[PDB]
Amino acid sequence: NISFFIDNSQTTAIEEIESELSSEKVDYIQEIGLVSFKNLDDSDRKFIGKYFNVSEGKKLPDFKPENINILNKDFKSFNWPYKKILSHIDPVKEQLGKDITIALIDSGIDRLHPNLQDNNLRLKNYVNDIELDEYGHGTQVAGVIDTIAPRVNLNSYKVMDGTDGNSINMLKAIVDATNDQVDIINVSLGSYKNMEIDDERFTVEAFRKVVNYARKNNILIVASAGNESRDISTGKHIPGGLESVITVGATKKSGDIADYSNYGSNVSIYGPAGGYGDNYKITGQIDAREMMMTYYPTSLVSPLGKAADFPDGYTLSFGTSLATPEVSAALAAIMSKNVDNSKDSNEVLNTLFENADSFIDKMLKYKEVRIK
Repeated sequence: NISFFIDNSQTTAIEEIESELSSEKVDYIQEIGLVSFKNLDDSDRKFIGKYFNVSEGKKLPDFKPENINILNKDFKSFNWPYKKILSHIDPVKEQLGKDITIALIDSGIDRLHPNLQDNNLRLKNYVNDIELDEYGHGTQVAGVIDTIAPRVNLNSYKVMDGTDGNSINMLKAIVDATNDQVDIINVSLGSYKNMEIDDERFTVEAFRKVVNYARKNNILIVASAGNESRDISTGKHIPGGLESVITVGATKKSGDIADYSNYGSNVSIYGPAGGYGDNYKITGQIDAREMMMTYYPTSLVSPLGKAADFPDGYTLSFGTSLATPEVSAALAAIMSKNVDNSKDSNEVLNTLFENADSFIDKMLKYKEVRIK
């Protein structure tokens, strides 16, 4: 792709280009003055070239993923992350998340999952006409949300088929979710690559603009810190780690930062999201008890879920992608309790941090999400 920022003085140029080129070659985001072109031929480049300098176009990066009651004691080996953050709260009794809408910008969601029939699911697909959650990631994220804040509404923004997506679709989905009036945007996806530095400056600015657009509309964005076991504050991971993003790392069952989790001063908060266990680095084996139970598409087979004797629709997983929705659900719980005593997003955000508990990693001090 080649991407440009378009000034308000140049909007007629984009109109003329959109009229000339096939719609599937042009993605224009009015709200942030961004256009991105793909699959161009020589004729298309020549036409664009009479308004912009094609050689100055920047490349936006690709990104990657980062009745049964999970809270039942049948799953005590695997539901430990939820018990840690909920303590004794019964999310169903408290109707947590009622009338709050979370955008899941992810791989889609299994609309047939038996536990996702009460979330007023709304689906949008940016990539194809396949209505499935093709590889299961968005459904895993939705399961974390639904376990903690079961009464939320879910808007799914499917921005990837398989495991590699184009960031233009993530940017579009953030703006579309804002325009859809969601309350919280969850992004359990990220890019972190030795980008060419000018492409990276461009991409960081594009994300600053979409994040600011959401925040100005009083919407909080929660994003994964990533799973590279890196300090993302030493120079960019995108969007987790950027200004104005609530960036979520993962802790493992011992309470320490998980072996894969990114960390650093631009990671806002952590949530328990499990992992393979301490013996994995030695034997290559996964300790299922160190993993986290969540949903999985009924259209797929989970090997660890089957080995744990789960019904279809459930898996054992890990990742900052699972800690992120714990925070989105925490925010939704704060918001659902403030219907008649309205708090704005700034105050909700500060409440999230006040409610978190501090921990020391095996040696800095960090915050871990708690539901109240």
